[PDB]
Amino acid sequence: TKPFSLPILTISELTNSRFPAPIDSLYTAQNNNLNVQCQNGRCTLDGELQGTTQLLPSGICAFRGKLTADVHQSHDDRWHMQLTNLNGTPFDPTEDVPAPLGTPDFTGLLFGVASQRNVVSNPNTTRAHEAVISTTSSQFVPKLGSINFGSTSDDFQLQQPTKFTPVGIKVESGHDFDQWAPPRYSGHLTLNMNLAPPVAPNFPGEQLLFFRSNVPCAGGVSDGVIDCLLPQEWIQHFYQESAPSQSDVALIRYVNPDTGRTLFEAKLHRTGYITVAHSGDYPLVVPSNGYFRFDSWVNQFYSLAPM
Amino acid sequence: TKPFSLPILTISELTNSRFPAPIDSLYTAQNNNLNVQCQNGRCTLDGELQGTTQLLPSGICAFRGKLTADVHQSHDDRWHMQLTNLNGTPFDPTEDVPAPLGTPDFTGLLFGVASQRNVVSNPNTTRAHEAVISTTSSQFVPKLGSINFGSTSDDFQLQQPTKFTPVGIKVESGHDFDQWAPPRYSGHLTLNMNLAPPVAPNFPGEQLLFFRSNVPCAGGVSDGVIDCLLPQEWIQHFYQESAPSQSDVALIRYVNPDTGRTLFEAKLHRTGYITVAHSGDYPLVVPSNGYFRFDSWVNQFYSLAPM
Repeated sequence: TKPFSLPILTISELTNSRFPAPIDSLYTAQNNNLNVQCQNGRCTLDGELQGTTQLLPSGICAFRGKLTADVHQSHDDRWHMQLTNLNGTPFDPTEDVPAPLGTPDFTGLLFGVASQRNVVSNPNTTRAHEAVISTTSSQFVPKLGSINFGSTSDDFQLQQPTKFTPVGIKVESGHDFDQWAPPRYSGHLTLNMNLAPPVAPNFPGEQLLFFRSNVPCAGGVSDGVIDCLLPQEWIQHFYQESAPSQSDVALIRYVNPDTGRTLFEAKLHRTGYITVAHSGDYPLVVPSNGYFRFDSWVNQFYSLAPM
Repeated sequence: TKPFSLPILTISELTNSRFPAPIDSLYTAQNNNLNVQCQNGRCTLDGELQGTTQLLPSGICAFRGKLTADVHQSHDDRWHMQLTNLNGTPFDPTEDVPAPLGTPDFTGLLFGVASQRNVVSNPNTTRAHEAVISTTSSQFVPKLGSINFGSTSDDFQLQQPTKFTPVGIKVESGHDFDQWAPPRYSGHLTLNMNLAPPVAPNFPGEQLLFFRSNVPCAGGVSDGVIDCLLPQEWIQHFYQESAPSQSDVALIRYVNPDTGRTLFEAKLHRTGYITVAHSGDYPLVVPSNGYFRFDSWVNQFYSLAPM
């Protein structure tokens, strides 16, 4: 009986589930048989988080732990960060997850700030400085329990609680940003495990619909595009509600509450993604006040009205 | 009829409503007749946001707009940032709010990153660098439509879309951090307006209960303490549910779901804060898996069990 629903939230009240940023727009992409397999922002309609997904917006692309080595002699990313879980519990590499929850799920340079606060030696002395994590580095091995970051500052200490706060991406020669290629969580030559599955439209005339953000970039030419399948707020709502999925597809309608009219319809799939009936790359023209509403559960024969 | 409720979330699944950070602990403070009047993280139990409160964790202590001047000759905080609303709409200083929503509500130095992405001239060229905003500066006038930040980098452009992403605080001589003193949103010699009201316990033997975070600090001795009255997730839940407040106080119980037992009880007040029966400063001893549950609406005679 318990009815499925979506939270009532406009575009400007939504957060990207793959990076801590407001959603800027909705976007549908032409089918180019690309492997869409992000690991953050993955959740079933009945509230089961998948991949590296966790509930905190503050946790997305963040790390926690401490520095155990300064390896400038052998690597440019000199600071070796031994990880814990974001809540501070010890990281268990035997957990059936691809990596610690919150780990970034794209290929490129993650720009942010690394900060420390000492606990015994010199209690409450602090520092923080810009830092860059390459998700493509040989030392990006979060599934093994560690990542490295580089920094222009020298002012970091070993064996002190450390946090990485993400801010944006960075583009430079030899480090192209690819939002659709997950990193190798256990390093080079090792395959990823426990991945949330690829998603694809498998109905004639349909395309994925994404919630798009343009995130900050610390130099380089980039539009900063990071597309997620579901807003973080939807994920948080599904986790709370745990409403049973009565079929594999929920029909949702985008509504303008002021005029009361439905602007278009879409399929929200049980495994946590959306398709629309459209052909071509297209940034959606929709009102500021509009939002999706659950309409009904539908079967495998249902065809969408063209959007 | 519609029942009031709280979201089911453990401490480590909660976000501070006054700074983008996980909640670290629960804390009750001795009554010292301090004016507790934060402006972020303010919401009634039936879902009415107050003060500068808005729904996005990404919006808390963030700014958006563009730089219109470089005033290094007259001020150390050289970069003059003309503000918009966080969603990009123009800031209306006649709105009945104390400042643009998301504006910080404490006295001290806010450390983060300022970033830019060009839109016409040199489309999609980008930069980002550490920046510091003094909420006590003569140029901190967010209610008038602008704030200034300082930066060690010189690499900023005028008339380009700019964002400030908060990361932490900074402590230095002559800039002590006071989480309980709101800034002067319209500058020196002007009083604040449209403030969410002060909160205080006004029942014998009661104290406020806070959700405490220790946020990053970019140098200085600081515990980084920022206490909020309600988690952001609770605020987001109340906004969605809009459950009527049947009296001025909801009795809530902190429960350990695994053992099934209630650990202590507290009063959750209609205007969005919590009291407990306790005497003294005290960091609460509670299980990792525990969370508050709504019990019942109570009247003005109800006395809490000692916590």
